[PDB]
Amino acid sequence: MHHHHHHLVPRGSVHHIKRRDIVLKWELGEGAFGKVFLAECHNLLPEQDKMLVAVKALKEASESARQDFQREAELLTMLQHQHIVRFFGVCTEGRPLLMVFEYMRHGDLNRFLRSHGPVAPGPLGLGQLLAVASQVAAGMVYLAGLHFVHRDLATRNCLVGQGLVVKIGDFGLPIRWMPPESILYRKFTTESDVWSFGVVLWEIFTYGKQPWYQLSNTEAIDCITQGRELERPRACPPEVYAIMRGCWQREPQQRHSIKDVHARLQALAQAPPVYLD
Ligand SMILES: CC(C)n1cc(C(=O)c2cncc(NC(=O)Cc3ccc(Cl)cc3)c2)c2c(N)ncnc21
Repeated sequence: MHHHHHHLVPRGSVHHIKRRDIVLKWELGEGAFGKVFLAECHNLLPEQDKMLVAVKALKEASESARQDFQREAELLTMLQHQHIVRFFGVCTEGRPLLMVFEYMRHGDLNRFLRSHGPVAPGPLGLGQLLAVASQVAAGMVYLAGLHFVHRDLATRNCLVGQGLVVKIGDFGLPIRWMPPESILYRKFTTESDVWSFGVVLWEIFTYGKQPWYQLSNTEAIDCITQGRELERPRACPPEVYAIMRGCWQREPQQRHSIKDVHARLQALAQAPPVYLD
């Protein structure tokens, strides 16, 4: 499960939160082992009595999943960046086991894009789409620097918070986002993450449409293995499509580096290009 992160050896122990300091409110979602709740957390930060957090409750007992829980918590404790979901610690007193994250009020980025298509409501402008893209790229520059391979970068795995701050997480194969070497050989690297970033850029510029939406799962696997490229979105300026194409080079060693992709997006976000579909 976390075997691919073995080279990452944690420095310190995970933060422990007392069960009575977590007050569950309501479910935010489920899927992967298992439910996610909005909660209030007491005594976490010294200046604030209580604050909102998202709490993931582990389903299994198990005791193989308990070892996977401790390993995951030690790895998440290492991830400290403005654009990576903030992990606050665990609650291991009794059952279920809990993981606690900073709450991101606007929820997942895929749903956010779909709801703000063609917080201030309405369609997101070019400047805003570039700001979202730049933030996800910043998080990916941080992960590459740590030699952390994400393996499932997609807008459904990003969160939106107050002031449109975007952070990367992993909420639980994502074939449509994968390059040919990941589909065929299960090779997951910094370079397959940059390819998925190019697909995330395509999702952002299509307001959250599924990649290869015109194709079945089988047809999409075949089209990616054959080397067909995703079409340029209508809302995408030429400068941004060039970034996507750089991420999608068939040869992994020819793909643009995430540092350069992020620097290009920063430049465009601080501009933006004069483009109208
Ligand atoms: C969309 C809804 C349901 N939602 C999920 C929230 C979570 O934060 C969350 C839920 N379950 C598991 C995790 N675990 C990770 O993200 C692990 C991880 C972190 C970083 C990297 Cl690089 C890789 C892997 C986190 C959340 C939230 N915080 N606020 C609002 N909605 C949330």
